[PDB]
Amino acid sequence: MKTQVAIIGAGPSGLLLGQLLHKAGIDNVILERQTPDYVLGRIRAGVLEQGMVDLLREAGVDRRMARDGLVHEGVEIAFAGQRRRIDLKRLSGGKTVTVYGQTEVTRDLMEAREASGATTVYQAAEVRLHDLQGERPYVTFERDGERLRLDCDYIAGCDGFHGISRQSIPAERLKVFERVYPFGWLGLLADTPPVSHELIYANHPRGFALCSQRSATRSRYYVQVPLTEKVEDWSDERFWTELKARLPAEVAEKLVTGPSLEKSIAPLRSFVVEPMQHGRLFLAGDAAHIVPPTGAKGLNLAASDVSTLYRLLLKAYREGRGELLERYSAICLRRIWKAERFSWWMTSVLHRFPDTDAFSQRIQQTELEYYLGSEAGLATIAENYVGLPYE
Amino acid sequence: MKTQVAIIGAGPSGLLLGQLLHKAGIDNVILERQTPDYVLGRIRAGVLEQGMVDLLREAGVDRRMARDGLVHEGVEIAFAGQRRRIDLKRLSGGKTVTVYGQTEVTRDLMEAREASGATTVYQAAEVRLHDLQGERPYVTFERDGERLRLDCDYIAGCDGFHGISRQSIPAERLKVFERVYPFGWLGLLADTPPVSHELIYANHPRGFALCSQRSATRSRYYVQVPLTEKVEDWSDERFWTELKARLPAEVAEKLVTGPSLEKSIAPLRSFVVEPMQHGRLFLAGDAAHIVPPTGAKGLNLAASDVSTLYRLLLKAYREGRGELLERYSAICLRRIWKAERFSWWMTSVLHRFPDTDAFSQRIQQTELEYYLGSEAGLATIAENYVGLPYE
Ligand SMILES: Cc1cc2nc3c(=O)[nH]c(=O)nc-3n(C[C@H](O)[C@H](O)[C@H](O)COP(=O)(O)OP(=O)(O)OC[C@H]3O[C@@H](n4cnc5c(N)ncnc54)[C@H](O)[C@@H]3O)c2cc1C
Ligand SMILES: Cc1cc2nc3c(=O)[nH]c(=O)nc-3n(C[C@H](O)[C@H](O)[C@H](O)COP(=O)(O)OP(=O)(O)OC[C@H]3O[C@@H](n4cnc5c(N)ncnc54)[C@H](O)[C@@H]3O)c2cc1C
Ligand SMILES: Nc1ccc(C(=O)O)cc1
Ligand SMILES: Nc1ccc(C(=O)O)cc1
Repeated sequence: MKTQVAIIGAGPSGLLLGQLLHKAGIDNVILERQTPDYVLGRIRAGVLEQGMVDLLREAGVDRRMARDGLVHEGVEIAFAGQRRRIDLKRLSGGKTVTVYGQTEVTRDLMEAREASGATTVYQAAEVRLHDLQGERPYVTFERDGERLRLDCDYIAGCDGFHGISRQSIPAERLKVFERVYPFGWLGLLADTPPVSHELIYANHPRGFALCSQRSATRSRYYVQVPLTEKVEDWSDERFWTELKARLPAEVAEKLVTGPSLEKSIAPLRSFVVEPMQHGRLFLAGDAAHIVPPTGAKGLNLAASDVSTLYRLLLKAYREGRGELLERYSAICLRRIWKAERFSWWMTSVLHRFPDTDAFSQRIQQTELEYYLGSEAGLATIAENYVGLPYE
Repeated sequence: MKTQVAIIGAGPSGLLLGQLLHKAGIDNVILERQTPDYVLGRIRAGVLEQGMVDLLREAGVDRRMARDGLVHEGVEIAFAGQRRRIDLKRLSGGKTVTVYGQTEVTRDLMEAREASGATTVYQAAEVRLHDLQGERPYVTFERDGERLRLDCDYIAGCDGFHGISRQSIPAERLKVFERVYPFGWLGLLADTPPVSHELIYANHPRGFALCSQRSATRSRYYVQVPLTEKVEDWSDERFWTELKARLPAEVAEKLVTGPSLEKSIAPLRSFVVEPMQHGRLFLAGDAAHIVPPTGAKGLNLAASDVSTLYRLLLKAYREGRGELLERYSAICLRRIWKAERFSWWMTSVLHRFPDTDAFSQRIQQTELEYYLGSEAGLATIAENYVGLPYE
């Protein structure tokens, strides 16, 4: 077969890039290793920046989001006896964030693609990239037991952290920066009403807790746990008792608990690779960088990479300005690093770290007291949270 | 002898407290271990907050400062190829800082005290504090070979990091928080014109450098050095070559070098003790807390402790409200911790740390890029730098 842009991975990055390209007349083929419902089983993200919201509207897939997504104007941080609200809308100059599940976003894009007629090959096994530096790169995969070859101009690696794309660039060409945190997030999805109309991030002596939601009758909760814990040790009862123990007395008593629909432990990590391209291969989303969940940047960074990649490919295809594609990494890395910094800061001020001396505990508490009590401090949290502008 | 308030230490904290008290009619006696010129030989501080400036005016010793001190409206930070100015005056809401040497401040207070006739015992050896919890505490010291006893109501320990005051409080009553940095500052004082009309803080791959001044024909420079260096290894030539190597090409070429009047290495440290009092003993300045030089808070924090102590003693003496003195530590610790946080942040973003991984280097660079490029970020640096309000 033959196409213009081959896309590896049908997660939100790939589907979003694919929809944008298709709408603009640039033919693309998506290759996914798993099945549609496997992809649709991943819970993940819940908070989206306004830029991603506008990107979905531009990809023409915002009907359901516009109807079901919730617009939040503030977030709360609870620490050592108090609860503080950050009015994002006034502190950021009128910007907000939208709560709409990643499963939903993926679902909406899958429907949109399924309808357009654009090619998508699920269960594409053994994907391999070839001739990344020639004028005609190609991808080979196995459908059942037949290995097919797909010819293209460019390849977008949107295959997540464990994808084949990043592995296909000569190790010597990339420079990796990584930080692994000594803890993970145990999340729990329940069909219960959320405890607040806005999220609650809480720093507690027992560790971090987060009160989120998916809708008015569906909540998503998290608690910081050691990397040595296995989800089978955490019953529903245990989770609720623990969550309650870490929240303000008045919040815990309003909490409506219930059986879990999903429970899992996600480990925290920071990861950036430089550069994000190689020949005719460009990496996007989790294939190029990972941020700890704390700042809600992962999917949002994937969206800005995709936005940049899409717009540079548009110029190359319709305007014949293929030289602009060399600028991909420079543009993306600027936003990536700023987002990585915010995610790291949030992670360090809200979590309980092992083997922390009295001094560093005091500095962690004061960081919160200063940023949450200063007009200039609240503003730095706010603009970063709502999302820094796309360049 | 007998007095109302006995003051241990004739550094700026003690002399300032002493002058304020004297002016208000509260008799005080200062006890200094060294000689007047020993105290006057310490170079130290150069930057003063507006609050300290107003405290000096209130102590009635601001003539020379008002004439010789320099008012700075901005500071510069140079990092990885660039130089950025922080306009403190507009970003802080009209506030500024004054450059007037600590030697000068001390000199002016010594003259003021010498003139008023208030008691000061230099070369008071073997100072010991007694009955800190009774109604009548007393201090004993040796003048020559005679041990005298001084009776008082309260004792202000303004004796610096190595004073006898802090050591006199039962170890079990105090909680210490300390952080020692793996480097020191090698400073050099020269009778040369400063390289800029405003300070330049520089982060360089070889380490930190700082371009300060004392007047238009006197400069003070610093460079970060390992704790293993001895000043005898650092000749004048070597210092200048090193300083030059760490500054922007355009700044280094304007530099007017010259022989040093003073050269010394100060090690960096963070130190706070809780509480700051015990019975009739109250600690102030370096006796209670130490901050790394980077944020220029040391002397400024000593000034706010003294301001609080003075005003609570006024109420106790003239208004008979001695119960208010129990609030000393609570009031002071609030400002202390905020200042400690700022000093720690400045120290970590401007210095080169040993055994730093690629990720943390990248985060350090991005912290600068974000705070120096954001209106909200610049403001957090500015208000903290000019000084947070006295409570
Ligand atoms: C607990 C948690 C909470 C989070 N919270 C938020 C939030 O509130 N907001 C936010 O912005 N971010 C959040 N994130 C992150 C977000 O989930 C990810 O950044 C986002 O999924 C990345 O999308 P992606 O398309 O790059 O990759 P993925 O979702 O990983 O999809 C990549 C696709 O690649 C396919 N693939 C893999 N290998 C191959 C191969 N060899 N060939 C073919 N296909 C292959 C995979 O099967 C997968 O379908 C959170 C993440 C977690 C884990
Ligand atoms: C390199 C450097 C740069 C700095 N830069 C700045 C700046 O720009 N701005 C700023 O705010 N801060 C700065 N600081 C800090 C500032 O110098 C100190 O915080 C300030 O000196 C503390 O004043 P103090 O009165 O509490 O103590 P000190 O200056 O230490 O004086 C204490 C007095 O106690 C006396 N004493 C000690 N033991 C006894 C005893 N047993 N009995 C009697 N007397 C005794 C001592 O001899 C001394 O005279 C800097 C410090 C250094 C070292
Ligand atoms: N920071 C985060 C905020 C919200 C969620 C979520 O709703 O899943 C996850 C992370
Ligand atoms: N942060 C600092 C600023 C200035 C000086 C000084 O002038 O000595 C010292 C420290």
